[PDB]
Amino acid sequence: VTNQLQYLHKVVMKALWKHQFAWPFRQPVDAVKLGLPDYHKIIKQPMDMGTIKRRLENNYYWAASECMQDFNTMFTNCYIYNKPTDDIVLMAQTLEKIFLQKVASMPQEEQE
Amino acid sequence: GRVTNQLQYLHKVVMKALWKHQFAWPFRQPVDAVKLGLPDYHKIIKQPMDMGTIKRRLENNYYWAASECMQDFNTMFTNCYIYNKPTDDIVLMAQTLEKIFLQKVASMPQE
Ligand SMILES: Cc1noc(C)c1-c1ccc2c(Nc3ccccc3C(C)(C)C)c(C(=O)O)cnc2c1
Ligand SMILES: Cc1noc(C)c1-c1ccc2c(Nc3ccccc3C(C)(C)C)c(C(=O)O)cnc2c1
Repeated sequence: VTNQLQYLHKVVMKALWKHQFAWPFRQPVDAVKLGLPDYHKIIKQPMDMGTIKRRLENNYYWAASECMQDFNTMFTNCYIYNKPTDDIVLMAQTLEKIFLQKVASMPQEEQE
Repeated sequence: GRVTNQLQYLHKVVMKALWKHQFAWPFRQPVDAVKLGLPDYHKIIKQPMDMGTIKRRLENNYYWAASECMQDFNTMFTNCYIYNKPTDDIVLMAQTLEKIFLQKVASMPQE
């Protein structure tokens, strides 16, 4: 449990999880529920906040950069799969802006 | 803007690393929609961004804070993902650079 990972859990995840646009990102994309038969053909590494949160709670990550990559994958998957004009893209952009804003003030040195 | 410890890190450490990367060449200048034959590019991408513009902004003390510079990097990558087809090589090139960007940002001074 590094200083950086504590920050990602207590500051970054806390801010994103409770955001009003967070709800579509709190669980894995359910391609059956959403009627997206090509989703898993296009997106090869699904990721969502729920998985990241669980990974933070269970000390899954060894470095803060690893957690940051999961956040990045979640957002990137959204931009790659969806149409430019889909509202979900706007929601992702809003959350990612907060992610980056908060990450700018994360502790510098990974020390266990 | 102003000169900060974080902005100098983004300029001298992060941007320098990304700039020289073998996949960086398409990102060093604005997307030229005419030259590339992409007449819909500016109809889809409303805030174009590239590392050349970011580099010049760093050089001219345009940014007031590191987060502002980081947002421009994010816009550049996001534009790429939004516009291009999932199977386009440019998407893989962006992903590779973006992973480096995040790796380096993780070691930026907290201030
Ligand atoms: C995130 C994400 N990344 O790719 C996709 C695809 C999603 C995504 C998109 C929509 C979801 C959703 N419904 C929703 C959410 C926002 C705008 C519009 C919609 C529609 C048009 C589908 C109703 C739900 C939901 O409605 O429960 C859940 N997860 C989503 C994930
Ligand atoms: C970056 C970026 N973001 O959106 C787009 C669109 C670009 C982009 C894509 C291609 C460019 C390019 N040619 C290139 C680069 C990589 C793979 C394939 C190509 C093609 C098929 C077009 C030859 C050049 C170039 O060839 O000079 C410049 N900028 C590009 C920007």
